[PDB]
Amino acid sequence: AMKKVQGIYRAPRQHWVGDGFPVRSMFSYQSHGKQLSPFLLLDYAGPMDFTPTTQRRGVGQHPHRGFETVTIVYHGEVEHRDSTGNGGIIGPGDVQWMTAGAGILHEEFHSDAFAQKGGPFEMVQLWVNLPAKDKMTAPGYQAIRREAIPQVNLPDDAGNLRVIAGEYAGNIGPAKTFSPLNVWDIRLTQGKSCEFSLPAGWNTALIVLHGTLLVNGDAIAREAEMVLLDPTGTHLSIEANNDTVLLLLSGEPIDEPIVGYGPFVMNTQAQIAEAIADFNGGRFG
Ligand SMILES: [Cl-]
Ligand SMILES: [Fe+3]
Repeated sequence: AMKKVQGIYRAPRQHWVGDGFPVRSMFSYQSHGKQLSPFLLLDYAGPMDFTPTTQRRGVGQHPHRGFETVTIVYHGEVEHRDSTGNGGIIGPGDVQWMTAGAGILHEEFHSDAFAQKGGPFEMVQLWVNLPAKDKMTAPGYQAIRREAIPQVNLPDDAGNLRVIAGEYAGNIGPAKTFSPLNVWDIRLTQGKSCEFSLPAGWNTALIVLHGTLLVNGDAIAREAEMVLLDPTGTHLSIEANNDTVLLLLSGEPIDEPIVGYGPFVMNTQAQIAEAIADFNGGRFG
């Protein structure tokens, strides 16, 4: 049975987050919290060509509690830091999987080397919800190098698929997750197709970053457009009308309340009050 298309969304207008992240917001939990669980948010930064500068372009220090932050870099370099000292630089092909859990205080910005040279800048920011029993887990980092991400060639020379989280054809993703989910990065060659088998009941989305994609032989998605699929079903097929780049997100739904405000995503409104109180009380970190 097919995971049939139940919603397709046009490219959103771009807004600026800080001075370093020109993003198009694909979805958020306010409107797609139940339908996209475990995924809370997807921003698509760029593509943008940045000029050399002495500025440190990025976003200021800000808190997070109750979920995980995933940064997938395609072009450019970003550096992340937190008030603890946990830091690092994410370059092309690299992934950072950040667990905010109990609470974190961090900032993201263009790396010092990217500031000097400029050039293409493109990446995805994804938020992954935590089960209630884990929403206060210790904050943790996972700097995932491009080399450590399996790259599986697709049958019929259709393209390749990077297994960031989950599993595909026996190749296991390096991302450590708290609940069952897949995060795949797919290049599909024009004229080629591929059919996938996913777990029944898993919420599934396709986000097209480049190209023209025909989903289940019906809907067509292009740059910055998103297909939301029926979670009831185990199958889907994609075809590349042009050389395509897409993200495939799929996960077992977290059947728990979502109460979120800005940087805090918890289970109860009382937990959001506690979160804001901790942050303004200086107890956050
Ligand atoms: Cl500086
Ligand atoms: Fe952040």
